[PDB]
Amino acid sequence: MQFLQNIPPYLFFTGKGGVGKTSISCATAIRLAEQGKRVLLVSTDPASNVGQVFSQTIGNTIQAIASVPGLSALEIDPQAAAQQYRARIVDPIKGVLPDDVVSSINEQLSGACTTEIAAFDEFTGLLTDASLLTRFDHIIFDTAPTGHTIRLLQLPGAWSSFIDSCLGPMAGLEKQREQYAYAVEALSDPKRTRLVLVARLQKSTLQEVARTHLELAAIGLKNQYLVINGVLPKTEAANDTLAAAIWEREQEALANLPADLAGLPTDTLFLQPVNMVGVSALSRLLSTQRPDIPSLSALVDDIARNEHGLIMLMGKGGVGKTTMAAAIAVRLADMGFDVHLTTSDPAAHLNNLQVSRIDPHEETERYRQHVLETKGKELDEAGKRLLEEDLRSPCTEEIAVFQAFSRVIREAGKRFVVMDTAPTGHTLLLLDATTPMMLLQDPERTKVLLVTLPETTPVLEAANLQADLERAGIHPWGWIINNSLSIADTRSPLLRMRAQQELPQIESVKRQHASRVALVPVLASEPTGIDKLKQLAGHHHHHH
Ligand SMILES: Nc1ncnc2c1ncn2[C@@H]1O[C@H](COP(=O)(O)OP(=O)(O)NP(=O)(O)O)[C@@H](O)[C@H]1O
Ligand SMILES: Nc1ncnc2c1ncn2[C@@H]1O[C@H](COP(=O)(O)OP(=O)(O)O)[C@@H](O)[C@H]1O
Ligand SMILES: [Cl-]
Ligand SMILES: [Cl-]
Ligand SMILES: [Cl-]
Ligand SMILES: [Cl-]
Ligand SMILES: [Mg+2]
Ligand SMILES: [Mg+2]
Repeated sequence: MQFLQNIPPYLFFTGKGGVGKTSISCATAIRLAEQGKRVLLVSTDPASNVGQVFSQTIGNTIQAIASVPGLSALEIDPQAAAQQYRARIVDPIKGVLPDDVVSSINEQLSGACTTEIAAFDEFTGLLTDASLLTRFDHIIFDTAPTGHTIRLLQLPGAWSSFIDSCLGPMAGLEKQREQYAYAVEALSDPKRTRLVLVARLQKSTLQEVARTHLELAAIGLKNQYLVINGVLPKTEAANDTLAAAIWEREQEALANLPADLAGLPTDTLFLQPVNMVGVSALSRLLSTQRPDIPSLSALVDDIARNEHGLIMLMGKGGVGKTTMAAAIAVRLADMGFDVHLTTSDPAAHLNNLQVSRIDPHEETERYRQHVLETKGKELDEAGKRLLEEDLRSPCTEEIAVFQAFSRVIREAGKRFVVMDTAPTGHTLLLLDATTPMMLLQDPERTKVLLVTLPETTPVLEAANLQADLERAGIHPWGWIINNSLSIADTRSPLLRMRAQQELPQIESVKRQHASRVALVPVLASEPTGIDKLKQLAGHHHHHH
């Protein structure tokens, strides 16, 4: 593998939740160890599972991984780090300012952005400690900071300006500006740091990666490698029609890699039978080769009961929000109700369903513009740039799009309104303090659906979203598990072994996460036409 040749002291892996960053990290950690290299593995995942995969406990201290000499691990809890980053700001004014104030400020430091800043604070600590390179040849992280987080800490304005929004965490950095600059310097030095983009052979995921690559490159990380994981081996597309549909779809994308990623050194890893759980299984990865859950139609029949309501589909990026939102809207309309679908991405398209397409790009720009008259007013040029970078945050689009959607939320009364994306609980809370919070919290009026995948990480990320939404008083009405192989028509041995891997995930969702659940299958054909869109739903036998 190219990504394993001549690794510098710092190696970071980046990619969406569940692409296999941690798995690949662990795998590489061993590979390097057995070549006689001293390796430090840094787990940075919310609820780390690296200790488990290595059958031991790890902690905020460097410990040896007895099951593989030459290797050691260290866990950096992001949640714990964020908690203490917030406390480091709030505790000092606790008791000097009123409670409702300390309360608001605390919320201002409970979003994804604070977590990102705090993680960067730990990364910097590691990156700026030479001694480590005295004890190790390689320090591997299973996640990487985003371009946004890097831009923010490299702005002159972040140090010389103050703003009357997610800039709150910035006053939490206690290290000198020089260390943050040193870190960024190390991340941009191809001699010290290699960035590995992890993706899948899915037209869509590649689009996101190509994007991350440009952002990180412009910033300075030009030592990048592409690792396409979970690829389906042709020696499987034989016999079973499903596997065949897939294998092509990938060979298709694989062959049409977005332009930007083309010039990137690339390696592909194979879809494995069982989800790794040991040195043996992990090592394999680097080589060269039905549940009792109702159909989506069942969820829709119960959403149809009231004959009206706001249907909001939520979840992480790529889990299929827009597709579930179109399937539901299409089904509701064919059941005879006036349905108004709202999307934030170009799709397509009886006269019972009307579709509103909003362009997040222009919505975001109207919003950014609006905030630059309000706040930018007395800021100096350096500060305006800090403000424009904060408005480059994930939630800026999130907020802007939600305000565009709100334009129609009014009709949730006469009919059904289906949306394919929503702001986080934290963001809803922020907007509330400044906007139909009451409507959203009402269980009769709104029905929030959480879309996720039958995989370990996507379920955890979804659980966390629900937890956040719950702090805002919104309780998801049901969960939709997408791309399921269990409920899939397949004679393909690997896909069957794969479908069997999903069971505990799907079981978790029904037993511990959702009031209601829907199981959708891996279509094996892009649900582009309302034809295949109607196929996702399945069927619900009428009863009394
Ligand atoms: N059940 C499915 N079977 C096969 N393909 C699917 C399924 N659900 C979604 N997809 C495909 O996966 C892609 C990504 O899902 P999509 O519905 O766009 O995501 P989303 O979560 O709205 N995206 P984003 O708004 O970008 O986070 C689409 O191109 C789909 O056709
Ligand atoms: N090529 C692959 N084939 C089969 N399973 C994989 C592959 N890559 C990862 N997985 C399995 O998938 C989940 C995806 O997870 P993971 O590495 O934890 O990463 P992350 O969330 O950091 O991207 C795990 O349950 C894992 O053991
Ligand atoms: Cl945030
Ligand atoms: Cl935040
Ligand atoms: Cl941020
Ligand atoms: Cl019925
Ligand atoms: Mg991970
Ligand atoms: Mg979408």
